[PDB]
Parts: sequence; C-alpha cells; structure tokens
Amino acid sequence: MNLTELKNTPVSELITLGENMGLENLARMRKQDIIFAILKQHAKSGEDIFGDGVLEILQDGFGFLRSADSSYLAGPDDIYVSPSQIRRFNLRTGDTISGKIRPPKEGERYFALLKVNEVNFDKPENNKILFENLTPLHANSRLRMGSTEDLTARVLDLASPIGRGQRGLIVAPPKAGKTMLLQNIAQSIAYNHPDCVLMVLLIDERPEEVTEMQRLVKGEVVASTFDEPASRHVQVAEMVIEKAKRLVEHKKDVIILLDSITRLARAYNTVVPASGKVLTGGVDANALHRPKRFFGAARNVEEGGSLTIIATALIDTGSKMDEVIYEEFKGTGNMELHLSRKIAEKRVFPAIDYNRSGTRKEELLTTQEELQKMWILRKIIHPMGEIDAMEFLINKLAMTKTNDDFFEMMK
Amino acid sequence: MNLTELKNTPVSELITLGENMGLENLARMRKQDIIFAILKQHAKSGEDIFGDGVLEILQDGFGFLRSADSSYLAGPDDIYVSPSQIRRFNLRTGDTISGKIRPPKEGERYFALLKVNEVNFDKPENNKILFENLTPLHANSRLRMGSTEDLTARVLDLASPIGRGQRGLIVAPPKAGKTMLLQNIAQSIAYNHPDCVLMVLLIDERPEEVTEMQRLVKGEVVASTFDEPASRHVQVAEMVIEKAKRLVEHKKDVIILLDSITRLARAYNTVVPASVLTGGVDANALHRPKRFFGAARNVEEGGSLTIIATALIDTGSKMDEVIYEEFKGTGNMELHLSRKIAEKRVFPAIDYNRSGTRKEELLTTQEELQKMWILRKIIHPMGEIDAMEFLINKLAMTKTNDDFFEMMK
Repeated sequence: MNLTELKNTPVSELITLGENMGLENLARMRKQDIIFAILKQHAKSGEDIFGDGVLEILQDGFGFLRSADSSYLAGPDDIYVSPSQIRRFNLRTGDTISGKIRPPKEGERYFALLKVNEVNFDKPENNKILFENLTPLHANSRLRMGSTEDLTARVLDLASPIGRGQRGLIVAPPKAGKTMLLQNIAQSIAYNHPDCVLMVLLIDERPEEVTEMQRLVKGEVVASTFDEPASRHVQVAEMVIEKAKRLVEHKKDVIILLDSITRLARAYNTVVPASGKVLTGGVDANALHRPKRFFGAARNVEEGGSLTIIATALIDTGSKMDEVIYEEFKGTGNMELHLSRKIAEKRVFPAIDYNRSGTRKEELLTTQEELQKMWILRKIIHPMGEIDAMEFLINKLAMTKTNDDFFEMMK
Repeated sequence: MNLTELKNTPVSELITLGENMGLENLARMRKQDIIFAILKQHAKSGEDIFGDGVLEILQDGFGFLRSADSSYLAGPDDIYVSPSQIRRFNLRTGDTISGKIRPPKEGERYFALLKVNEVNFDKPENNKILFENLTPLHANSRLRMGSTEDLTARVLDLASPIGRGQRGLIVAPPKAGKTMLLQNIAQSIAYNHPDCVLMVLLIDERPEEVTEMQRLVKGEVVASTFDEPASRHVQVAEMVIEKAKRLVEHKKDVIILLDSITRLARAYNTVVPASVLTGGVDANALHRPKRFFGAARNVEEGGSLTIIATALIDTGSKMDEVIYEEFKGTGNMELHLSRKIAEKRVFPAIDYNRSGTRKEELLTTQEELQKMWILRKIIHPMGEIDAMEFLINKLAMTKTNDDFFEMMK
C-alpha cells in the first residue's frame, strides 16, 4: 500500500488489517508506530511499499517530501531524499515526487526513498523554469466570475477584470469582509474555470478561519496560524509558490489567492538579519525583497500556462509596518480593488470603491462591446459617491445578468 | 564564431554545430554549456572565437563584459577583463569593448579576452572625459517630435520642445498614460532621429511591460524588475549613465528615458547607510540620483546627452513627493501630466499652461516662436480639460506648422 494511504485509514480499521498481517495489538502503539510496523512486516516481499510527496530541499543539501494536506508541516512520516537522488534527476523545489520507499533501518525513524517513479505526474525524464518563461502583459484570457453571492462576482468582473497570470492587489481595511469576499471569489473561480487549480494561502490567519476556508474554499487550502513561528509562515509560502511555478512550466493553469501579503512581508522581515539597515519605517528595506518575489512570480506564459496571484494587503491597521509594506507594494500589481470600510458600515456586502477600482490593460482582457459597457458604468460612477454608487449597482444587478442589465438600460 | 552570435542562434542548430565539431550527446547539455563546449573545442586554432559586452569595473577592479540582452546582469555568460587590461587602454566605466576571447583554463571559471579590437566602436586608443568638457544651455539643435501617433507627439513640440542636451522632467501621476507617452516619444525618436542612439531605462518596473517596451522601442532597452534587490536597480542605472557618458565623449548624441527617477532615488536611499531625514529620505542619499539627472548636458566639444526623466507624483507616499520637491527647478523640461485629464478619456492628457521648456529662443526659429506665444495666450485663460479639447479637434485638420494657418484664418 501507499504510505500516504495508511495515514488516511482510520485507526480502528488500520489495526484490524495489521492483526491478520502478523502484528500484536498495536492499540497501545501510536498511529505512526502502526505505520512503521506495517512496512516492517511487508518487507517480506518485493515492491510492496509506495509513497507520494512534494519535494522540499533543505539548506544542507538533502531533502524531505512534504504532504500538502498538512501544509508542508514537519513530522516523522515525511520521506527522505538523498542528495544524489536530487541531482540525478535534477529535481527542483516544488516537484511532485511519486517514489518507492524502502523500509527504514532500525534506530532511524526517517523513511528512505530508494527510487522515484513519476515526476510532475509525468515520466522520470521531463523542462522550462518559470524564470525563463517569457512574460507578456498577461491579459490574453480573462477569468470570468442570480444568487446573492454572485453579486460580488458580477461587480468584481465589471469593476476590475481579473485575467490569467494577473497580479491582483485587493487592499482591505479591517472589518471590510475580506474573508467572505475571497471565499465567494474562490468557489466561483473553480466553477467557471475547472481547468485552473486553486491554491489559496493563509498567512498569520486565525485558526477559526482556516477551518471555514477548508469547508468553503474548494481546492488545496494551505495555511499558517499565529500559533506557528515566523519561520513557519515563510516556509509554507515558498513551498506553495515554487510548486505553482512547476505547474505553469508543465502548461497547467494555477491560481493562488493570498489572504495577507502584508503579514507575509513581516515574516520575511524577521528572518532577514536586516541587510540594508537604513530605511527606518520599521521594516528592513532589502528584506521586503523576498515578499516581492512572491508577488513577482505570477506570470502568464506565452509558451503555455498561467500563474495569477491575487493577494490582499491590510491598510489602516494602525501599525506603521503594515502601512509601509503597502506603500512599497503600490504599483507592482496590475489589478487594484479597494474594499472601502465606509461602504461596509452601510451593510452592503460588496463594499467596493468602484471609482478607484480599475485594471491595467483592460482592453486585452475585455471585449470591445463589454469595454464600451464598462466605460458607461465609469461615467455614472465618477461623479457618484462610492458609498452610494455601490448600493446602486447591487439592486439593479440583482434583477438581471451583466449583459442583460445593459440590454434593458439602452431604452 | 562570436559568443554573441551563438547566444542568438536557436538551440536546434546548436546541436548540429556541436555534433559536426566532433562532440557527442549534446542535446542533454544546458544552453550555456553547449555554448561553452562549442567555444572550448574551437580552441584547436587561435583567433577563432569572439565575444562582445559592456564593461563593468567593480569596486575592486575586476572588469566584466556584461551582456546587454539581460540588462547588464550577472551570470556565466560574462567575460572577464583583467585589471591589467585596464591600464593598457585606460578603460573606463561604460566602455563598449569587442575583443577576441579565449576559453578559461582550469583554476579560472570565467572567459578571458585576449586582445581588444574596438573600444567605443573605434580604434583601441582613439581621451577627454565628460566630467569637465564645456556645457552650454543645450538649445542649439532641436529634436523634432501624420497619424494618431503624430497627434500625441505634436503637442509636445508645441507645449515643450525637447532639444539636444535638455534635462527632461515630465511629471506623471498614476493612471495618466505615462508608459504610452514614453513609448510614443521613443517610437518617434527612432524614426525622426535615428542618428541619436536611444536608451530607455526602466527602474522598478513590472516584468510584464519590459517585454512590451523592448519589442515596440527599436533600440537596446535595459530594465530591472522590482523582483530584484535595490542593489540591482543601482547597478543597471550606473551602467546606463556611464555608458552614455563615454559615447558622448566620442561625439555621439545619446538619449535615455527614465520611467521613474523617483524609484531610482528610492533604491539609492535604501542601499546607502554611510553614517538626516527631511521626509523619511536620507538627505545625502539624493546626490547620486541628482548625479544621474545632472549628466544630461550639451557639450561644446561635440555631442549632446539628453536625459528626459519622468517623475512620479501624488502616489500617496510622502517619500515620492519629496524626491520631486528636491528635483524641482533642476529640470529644464516641463511636461505636466494630469490625472483628471486622463480620467476624462481624452487621449493626450498634457497640462499645457505649466508645460514649457526654458530658453525656447535658442531651440526655435524666429518664425515658429511667434506661433508659440499666441498659442500660450489663447490657452492661458483656458482650464485644464478645456485646453486639450481645444488642441485635439483643431490638430486633426492639419499637421504641425499648418495648424498656425488654421488658427490665423
């Protein structure tokens, strides 16, 4: 069987399989001791053990496979890759590895990976790295989004059209419905575009919210809580983007939605021993380089594939660190969507500033007929106040669909 | 035969090149090592292999011919220049050197240049440095700047005529078409003035547009993305100004277009910690960004170096506005972009009342100046949106000088 499989087995059934297979009562033993014992009894016959994991290469050289459901956390069931195995196949961080593991020796609780069978869901010999892929304006295909929750999807597609490979910065003041808005986008994106793999990341997010994201966001949900150290927040972030980079190289569309790029930057600030040590806005100037790489990784590939990251920076938090990080991240993102607090005080759920919301290179993302519709919307909203414009666009969009809303407003 | 040529040749032919030269199994090898293996085995005879690059002499002395295709970046395609080569030809920062290279031997990991054939596109010892040659007001010859693209270019010649040696400061708020204007000037530069070599440089620009800019602008376009540290932004900038300085020393006019002098300044304050903050920026840090801008000068001894930089304003960070306030009054060119004008979807989006260049009298013929004064008088009472609407419907009926006859009717 597969090692990842034995963990998915409930402990009650897993013992029953083991008892007939030559074990004693392992109810006393831990779940992992049951896993280790199972491999030990199967070592009687050739080619019995299999495994799956995501490659992570540590500083020293060697590496451990990481499970994505556990958020690439660390533990005793992770599989060891030799420094030769990595170089032999020229394996790269984020490569999905499916290899035969050998039974561990005695005294060593690390499972040795003997040979790898599949790399990136493909044969052992397989390309292009994202740093070498060509980068267009990433406005070639557009990501499209009656119910009450689609109202946010209707306004979002009209206010700031997201595209394949586009870096979205959704700036959110506190208590603006940031979490619900990202959730309504996440489920709707997966429905409209099943080809795109959703990879939501939560950084410095409360443990209450991670469970909701597990239940309502319909894709790989990797997260980091404040209960985990700052080194943990950065570790989960690089693993996800590096894996996403490997999938665009294999012409697979992946979309990632980050809950707090601002807090991700603070985590890099604490790991870097302040290289610059001169800009005194609370963050090390050269240290905000590493958060910028995360934001810079999102790119449409001409050669095939799409990486689109729509992250949310927090503003008006009262802490200079979060405000300084936003100001350095201003102008790097081509999508800008401001979640005004004042509108949220009026209890309309979208709480979007339509006048400040806009996308760069909207002409490649939008059809000329729709662009002509969008410009008309801008004409009424430029004089209109943002608090009262938003109420205007939801009651009328509740009665018809986007295109049909324009079909009856032609009088 | 030349390293730069093997860089441009596709990999499929490179496999045939190595196989015909006696090497085996070459498709598996990497792109640079396939180049290296071809170059290394070509060492059967001397004077066969060549290379090209722009000189960078680091704080220690070791010079490297960095390739311009990657925007003077670093990596294994760099050519090593010895500290001895420096004194022989008196090499200076920015010197473009094209010499025969030898492949490295064991114990050295970079390519060595044997002898230099051309220095600054001329003989090996063909000097006078830009730091002291005479500098007039730089208004002796004008860079003149019929289609939709000529409508955008026409207003600049009427509002603020760019000339040879002029320090350009065009203030551009966000979402005002800053990039579209910068490409339109660059496009107009190559056709009307191919004699001057155009060198648009982008600092802290997103990688999406860098590919756009290189394809639509017809010249070497060096840029640096924000995904790179602040030390990267300073390195690419120093190369451009010094390379431009050395080419003006050889009686060639060079024009460089900075997409954000503000972000170039943001890089310098963050890298320098020599030891006073006036608005969050270190005061002594603004000299080196000023050194970049101050280099644009017409030389009496021959040549003109034109830096037309674009300052960013009202970005929401007090820091970016402070860079403008200290660079205020240093720039000879003023072309003021406006957010409200671009928001009303009128295409040019220039503020004519405040847009103007100093010493228009040396730049313009006496016939043209009189048109300039009356046009200033007609639009000086007019507001901001109403000036451009005035200058776009009327410019649709005739081109450049012929507009004066439609205004005197």
